[PDB]
Amino acid sequence: HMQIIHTIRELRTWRENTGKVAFVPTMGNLHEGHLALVREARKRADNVVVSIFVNRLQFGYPRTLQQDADKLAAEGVAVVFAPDEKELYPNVEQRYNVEPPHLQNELCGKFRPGHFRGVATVVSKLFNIVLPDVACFGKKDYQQLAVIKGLTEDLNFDIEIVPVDTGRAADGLALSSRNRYLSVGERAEAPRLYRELQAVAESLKQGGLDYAGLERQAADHLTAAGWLVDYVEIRRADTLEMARAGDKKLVVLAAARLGTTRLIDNVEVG
Amino acid sequence: HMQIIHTIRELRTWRENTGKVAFVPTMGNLHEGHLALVREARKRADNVVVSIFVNRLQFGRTLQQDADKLAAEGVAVVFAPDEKELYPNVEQRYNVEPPHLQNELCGKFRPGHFRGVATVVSKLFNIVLPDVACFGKKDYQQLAVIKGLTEDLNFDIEIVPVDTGRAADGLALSSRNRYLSVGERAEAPRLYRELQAVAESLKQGGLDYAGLERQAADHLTAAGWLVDYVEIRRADTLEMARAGDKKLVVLAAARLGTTRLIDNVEVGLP
Ligand SMILES: Nc1ncnc2c1ncn2[C@@H]1O[C@H](COP(=O)(O)OP(=O)(O)NP(=O)(O)O)[C@@H](O)[C@H]1O
Ligand SMILES: Nc1ncnc2c1ncn2[C@@H]1O[C@H](COP(=O)(O)OP(=O)(O)NP(=O)(O)O)[C@@H](O)[C@H]1O
Repeated sequence: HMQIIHTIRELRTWRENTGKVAFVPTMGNLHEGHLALVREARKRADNVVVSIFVNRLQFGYPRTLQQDADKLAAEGVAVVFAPDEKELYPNVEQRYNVEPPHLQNELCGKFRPGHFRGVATVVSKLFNIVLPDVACFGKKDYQQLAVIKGLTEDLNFDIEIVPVDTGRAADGLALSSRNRYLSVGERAEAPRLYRELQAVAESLKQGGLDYAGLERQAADHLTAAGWLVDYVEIRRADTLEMARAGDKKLVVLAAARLGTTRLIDNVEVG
Repeated sequence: HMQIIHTIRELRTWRENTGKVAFVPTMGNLHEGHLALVREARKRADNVVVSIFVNRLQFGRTLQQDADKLAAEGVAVVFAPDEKELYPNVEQRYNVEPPHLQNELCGKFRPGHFRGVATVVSKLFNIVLPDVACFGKKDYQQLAVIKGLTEDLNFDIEIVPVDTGRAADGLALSSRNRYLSVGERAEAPRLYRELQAVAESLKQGGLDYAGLERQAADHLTAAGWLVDYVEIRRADTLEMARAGDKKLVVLAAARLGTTRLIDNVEVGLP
């Protein structure tokens, strides 16, 4: 049933003659958050391609290839595309890169320079390899989602980009591999991130207009509780353009560290 | 027979049922040099698309007269979108960023041009989804930029270079030629003549590359030209040339009055 394909030539050979394709790009180490992407994908096309590739160009990491394909076989995945580095980067350098706008240096990008350029570039390469009709990305990595929506529009990729809802724990914590780094005490404290975002969201829903004050209060509550806050920001939904007074479709985003571990989350408000 | 299509949506609808597509992107004002491209494309696919498009992101005759020259050549589609069709927000947020080549040779005198070319060609590639794309060797640096992005971004497109069509006096055909004065047009073939003389020195074992570049520039300057550059580079990649090299290209750009002219000669040493 399911095929494991490692070369661009074999992937293209398989994809021709096939109809609609839904595509889920990942870096492996698959968990429940990823399966949400896969399940939504399978609701949109009979042929689901999942890519597993770790990208030297977006790092600042485990493999477990055998376990990954087993989790996906159960979910009706047609093809797992897992090329090696040289397959995608046959020369050392990547000479032609997809260059994001200034968004790449904001929010998470301020402490991950080059990261979103690397994401945009490898996703463009993957789009040109798989030629998908639909591609699923999770709302938890909102800035990544905006960059991928932006490159899709600006480069005329004929691909429907499908945001997939953030899976959360029972206590509200957004599911992420990063959670495994948290000590027992930190994991009990970790749900405060989502709680503060929701409180910002309620203030906005209740006519609150002081964006900067709301961000600071959320940051102050996190800091006082032991977090090291990277940012809390209110921006326009989908595009992450600056939030303007009177905007009705907004998103609150935050990134903050408990010890050595950085957590991110966000809440959309309408 | 031949269609003029102005929207991305109608181009995609026409292309969906068609098999192999060969693509010739242009800025219009067509002349016999462009027809050379069209003839090569027509040798490689039953369906030839010619695009006519200009924009303030890469500039760094009427459409009907252009379409008449192409109907005679077996062109299936003339794709002529307006600026807003391809750049609906005016600003291009996500650009295909070339390496340092984009600032060498002509890019030294055309800031932003090769970024804009690389970007608009990627967009047209994602719109037309061609199997074959033809480009002229007269714009040698452009050809290398397009081969580089095709490889680095895994566009599944065969890039076919086409030899420079010339006037009887050797002058490389170009839309810019119509702006030349009477005297300037009579002087313009000296550019190609000096490039051939440089190529002749190289075929005869000449190793003083820097001296050859200077002599041609000085002679063109002495003849009334304003020389941007004369350079000996490695063929195809345009890497800097080294003394033993056997596959070389001599490139020049120079101005007669208001009109900037470029040309090149490839050399293959035994
Ligand atoms: N809680 C979540 N809900 C839905 N999708 C998620 C969630 N967490 C992560 N993702 C998806 O994870 C993809 C990124 O791949 P990958 O980095 O392999 O997973 P990850 O958990 O986000 N890594 P990280 O969170 O940075 O440790 C994104 O495109 C999202 O679609
Ligand atoms: N004389 C020529 N011989 C072969 N190909 C050519 C020639 N002139 C242009 N082309 C190619 O035609 C395509 C479209 O080039 P384009 O810029 O539209 O024409 P152009 O003559 O260079 N106009 P301009 O540079 O503004 O004077 C490119 O792939 C060029 O390399």
